[PDB]
Amino acid sequence: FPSAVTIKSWVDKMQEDLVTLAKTASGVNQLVDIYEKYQDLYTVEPNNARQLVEIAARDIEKLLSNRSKALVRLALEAEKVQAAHQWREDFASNEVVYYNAKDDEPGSQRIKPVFIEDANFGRQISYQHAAVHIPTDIYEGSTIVLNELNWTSALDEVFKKNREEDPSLLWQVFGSATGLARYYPASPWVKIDLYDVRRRPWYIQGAASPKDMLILVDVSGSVSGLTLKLIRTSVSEMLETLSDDDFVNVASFNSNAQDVSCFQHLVQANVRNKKVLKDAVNNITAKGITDYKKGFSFAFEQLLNYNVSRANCNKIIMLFTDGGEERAQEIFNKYNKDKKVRVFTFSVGQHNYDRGPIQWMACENKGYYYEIPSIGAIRINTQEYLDVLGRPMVLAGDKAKQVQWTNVYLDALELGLVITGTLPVFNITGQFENKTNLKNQLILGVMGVDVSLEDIKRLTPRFTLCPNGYYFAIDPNGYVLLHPNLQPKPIGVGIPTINSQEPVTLDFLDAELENDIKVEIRNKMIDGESGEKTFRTLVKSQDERYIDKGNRTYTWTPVNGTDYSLALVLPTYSFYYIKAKLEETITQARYSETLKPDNFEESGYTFIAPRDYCNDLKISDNNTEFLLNFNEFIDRKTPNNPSCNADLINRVLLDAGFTNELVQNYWSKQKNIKGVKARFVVTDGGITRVYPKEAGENWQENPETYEDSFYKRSLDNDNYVFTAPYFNKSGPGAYESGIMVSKAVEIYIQGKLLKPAVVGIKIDVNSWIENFTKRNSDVMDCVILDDGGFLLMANHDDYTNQIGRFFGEIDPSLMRHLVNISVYAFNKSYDYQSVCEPGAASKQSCITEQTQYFFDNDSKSFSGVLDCGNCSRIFHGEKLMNTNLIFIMVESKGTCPCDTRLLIQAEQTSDGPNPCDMVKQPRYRKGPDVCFDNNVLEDYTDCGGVSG
Ligand SMILES: *[C@@H]1O[C@H](CO)[C@@H](O[C@@H]2O[C@H](CO)[C@@H](O[C@@H]3O[C@H](CO)[C@@H](O[C@@H]4O[C@H](CO)[C@@H](O)[C@H](O)[C@H]4NC(C)=O)[C@H](O)[C@H]3NC(C)=O)[C@H](O)[C@H]2NC(C)=O)[C@H](O)[C@H]1NC(C)=O
Ligand SMILES: *[C@@H]1O[C@H](CO)[C@@H](O[C@@H]2O[C@H](CO)[C@@H](O[C@@H]3O[C@H](CO)[C@@H](O)[C@H](O)[C@H]3NC(C)=O)[C@H](O)[C@H]2NC(C)=O)[C@H](O)[C@H]1NC(C)=O
Ligand SMILES: *[C@@H]1O[C@H](CO)[C@@H](O[C@@H]2O[C@H](CO)[C@@H](O)[C@H](O)[C@H]2NC(C)=O)[C@H](O)[C@H]1NC(C)=O
Ligand SMILES: *[C@@H]1O[C@H](CO)[C@@H](O[C@@H]2O[C@H](CO)[C@@H](O)[C@H](O)[C@H]2NC(C)=O)[C@H](O)[C@H]1NC(C)=O
Ligand SMILES: *[C@@H]1O[C@H](CO)[C@@H](O[C@@H]2O[C@H](CO)[C@@H](O)[C@H](O)[C@H]2NC(C)=O)[C@H](O)[C@H]1NC(C)=O
Ligand SMILES: *[C@@H]1O[C@H](CO)[C@@H](O)[C@H](O)[C@H]1NC(C)=O
Ligand SMILES: *[C@@H]1O[C@H](CO)[C@@H](O)[C@H](O)[C@H]1NC(C)=O
Ligand SMILES: [Ca+2]
Repeated sequence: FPSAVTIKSWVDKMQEDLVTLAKTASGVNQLVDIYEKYQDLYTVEPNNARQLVEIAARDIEKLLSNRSKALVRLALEAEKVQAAHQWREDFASNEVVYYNAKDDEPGSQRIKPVFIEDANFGRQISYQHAAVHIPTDIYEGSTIVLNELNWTSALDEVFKKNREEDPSLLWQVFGSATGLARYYPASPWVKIDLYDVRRRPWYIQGAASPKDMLILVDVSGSVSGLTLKLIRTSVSEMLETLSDDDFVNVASFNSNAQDVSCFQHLVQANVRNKKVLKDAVNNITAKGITDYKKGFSFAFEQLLNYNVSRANCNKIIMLFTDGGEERAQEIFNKYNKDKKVRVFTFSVGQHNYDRGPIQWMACENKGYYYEIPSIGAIRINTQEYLDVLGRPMVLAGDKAKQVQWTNVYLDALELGLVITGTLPVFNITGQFENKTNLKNQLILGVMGVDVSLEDIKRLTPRFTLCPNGYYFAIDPNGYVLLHPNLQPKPIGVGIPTINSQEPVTLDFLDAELENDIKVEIRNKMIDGESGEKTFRTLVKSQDERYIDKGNRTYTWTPVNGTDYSLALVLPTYSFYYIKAKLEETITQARYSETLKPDNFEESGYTFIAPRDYCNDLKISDNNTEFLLNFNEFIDRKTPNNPSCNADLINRVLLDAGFTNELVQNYWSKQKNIKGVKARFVVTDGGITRVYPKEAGENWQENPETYEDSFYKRSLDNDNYVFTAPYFNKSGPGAYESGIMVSKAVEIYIQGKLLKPAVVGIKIDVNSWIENFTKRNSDVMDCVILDDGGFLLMANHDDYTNQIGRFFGEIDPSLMRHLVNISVYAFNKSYDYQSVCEPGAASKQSCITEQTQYFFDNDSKSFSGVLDCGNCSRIFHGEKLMNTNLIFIMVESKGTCPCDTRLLIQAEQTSDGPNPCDMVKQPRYRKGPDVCFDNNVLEDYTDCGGVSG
């Protein structure tokens, strides 16, 4: 091949022939003057990070404090009404009136509501009464249910007062310990219905304090058969009652005690850790001699570790067995002489073995005894231990009445991602005399109010910041409360197979790329500190195909109301923004005609961003429909805009004149420029003005400019960015659409560098290959590629048919050597909110690894020898300056008859990372500071064996 000097000269002409075309046709240099000729039409305003985070954090406190006041109002009225209730035994004479949610009966009258449609909720609701959900295995009309349906009727007059005071109030619910849930407003319930209010995460978190469960499983020979698969089901059903604040481990014993999994100590019991225990429990076999002394010694020695992260709270042992004659009093007299550990015992299956020793362990230690004779008793009996664990919480008094917020989860009544407040309700009947204390140690139920994530996202406006700026808040666990990467889909825990139940818990470090600085930031935010940090990091693009570096200025502050912490990611070139200032109406009238669809023939195809201009307008998925309503809204409404905020209206209208000016003044001068398929401009305001109206059919970008991959990618780079096309019918037209070449504009007003908009062209392939010719050879092939290894041209004209495909998919030998020569670095990450086709053993959820490639260093010239084996291939690569393109000079593939394994850049389904070694060095976290257990006044004289 020609020497380096010849290649550099040859590629310099290509650089000078491609940059010039994009520089001139698009008009980036001439758009700055437009933004600099009309300075007095706007003004620049600062974006100070410190106030922005603290303003939003204070607003989040108020929103989370309004619902706290609504919770204490409901808990107070529920307590004082239950005391006044007089227990009855007949209801035929006095029929209770209520609306049953699950319907299309003597002893209880039903209601027929109006069910008008309403916003906020996505269903038909009725603000006149509260609906009741009764589980399908709980019989309405019983004395327990009917009595609960009576005294839980004064709650409706408190439900309306909360809604009238806070019109933005979402579901207010009362989860009763009987089993029925009463929620407001009334709506019909959402195959077979298996919903139980007592098993929901918001109910379990308010019914007891965090725990340190440790399951003991009897895997001796006597449990083989039916009673072994009941034990396996019961243990799995018990693990569903553990949140991320609880730490669990599963062990087994048959003349020898050992763990069922790879953990060997208490683990955080998140979604991934619980799936490992569920997989290991299903693979146990029943054989050997039972030995309770060695099984319990192992359990007691695992609850006394204190070397790892724990909950430092309720320490319980759940023993799943059948029966026996051994009491093991010496183990209990040695390990817990002061009874710091509760023991819960379960007798699974139908058998003739002694249960006396089993019931004895549950009475000496302050626990309970449960019986599971069939598969139908598994669900009820595996959630009743929370009644015992709540005894020290009730005796606490008003100290236990602390509002708690759950993890982000999906609402049962489909409403999106929500978090729920929580407040337990105590049975305080006969409190004046304080004499009964027999059933007053249990909670009546749990109060709860839902807060949608859209409500929180409204308190953190994002349109004043650049498209690369965003807010995010995290729990004191690392889980993000709000984040741009968080999606309303369940997370995956492995590879699915075919033969709302779990929270959407996504860590902050698993939402974006993980750095050493970000780990230090995450720990500081968890502790509840304030600070800032400016650093360089590589940020993934919108489409998981590119990675680019930039400067960020993470600023975080704590939220005083709760344990959350809020941070704002503000990059450079975003500390100032253009705020439109207007005092007339002729400019608005003049700019209104620019967006008329009938004028698109001469003004270009104009898009529009579906933002919240005001509540009267309706956001739709059809831009033409929503644009049509927008243009006949500025005029049909008075310019003062009593209900529409002028900040957003002035923003789009002002850019409607700037962008149209470029179209008319310059883009209208030339209508045919070589092989330019389309000229476009995307701005911060929200209008996109692709000039050829016919070419607008090929535009397949998001109408909202903030969610455009090329917009964010071009902002960081101070050069031209080439966007590779898609492949395999992912988009319409490979050569019928062109190659996008973005370019961000930059202006200086008063010494402040700003990036309002970007422009670009869509160069045709046919007009591009002819320039590259100066061809179908069988000796060597020359192509160009992009900061990611995607093909844009070809020499053999066989790779031309696959423009926009990863380079490693067609010539892995050279591609793999490029990584080894340090020109194309890469980093991999896991995507947990992904959907994939199932395997074999209906697209389920799974973890898919992602790989992105990028330039390693700033070196321009690359050359070397590729030794594929008994061959000699020598290449030469050169970087096209002012862009992200590189040109290589390598021989043909046919010279060396070597075909190595293909290199793939796509979402490959995986199952990692391995949690076996993740628990060895877990991420930093901070547990709750409250703890309620081992109360002296606790009765604990009511186990399940004394009665029987
Ligand atoms: C909050 O706590 C209070 C008390 O602290 C609690 O009110 C008490 O409710 C029970 C019912 O569960 C009342 O018991 C009365 O006396 C006996 C005992 O149950 C009942 O007679 C039979 O009992 C058996 C149980 O073994 C039952 O199967 C049978 O159906 C009953 N009836 C028969 C055989 O005909 C009485 O029926 C029952 N009711 C009376 C006498 O009116 C206590 O008297 C209640 N205590 C007080 C002080 O009122 C209340 O339920 C708790 N809150 C909630 C939500 O449960
Ligand atoms: C448990 O079951 C019953 C279902 O409605 C309710 O009992 C009814 O309570 C009403 C209000 O207390 C009574 O109406 C008034 O009662 C007062 C008694 O102090 C008197 O003025 C009159 O009896 C009556 N007033 C009128 C008719 O103008 C009902 O009489 C009474 N029904 C029966 C059969 O006793 C309970 O309210 C209900 N509990 C809850 C919490 O809703
Ligand atoms: C959360 O509360 C803390 C105090 O508990 C607030 O800290 C204040 O910070 C300002 C700015 O330096 C000081 O002038 C105040 O004196 C501080 N408060 C106190 C009580 O000393 C913090 O601002 C609060 N966070 C938000 C977002 O409002
Ligand atoms: C952590 O676990 C170890 C092992 O169970 C505890 O015991 C120590 O073990 C190491 C290694 O043999 C040595 O330091 C001593 O033999 C043991 N005692 C001490 C005081 O270290 C250990 O106590 C646990 N806790 C800590 C903080 O190490
Ligand atoms: C992203 O990729 C970079 C480059 O491939 C990696 O960071 C490099 O890691 C090696 C090994 O520790 C260091 O010798 C280099 O100095 C690093 N490059 C830097 C810091 O620019 C790593 O895979 C990713 N970078 C992260 C996670 O920060
Ligand atoms: C509710 O919260 C808002 C701020 O989000 C606050 O201004 C208001 O006072 C609170 N209370 C009511 C009744 O609106
Ligand atoms: C699409 O499937 C694979 C994936 O890229 C590709 O190799 C194949 O050639 C494509 N098939 C068609 C018909 O385009
Ligand atoms: Ca046995």
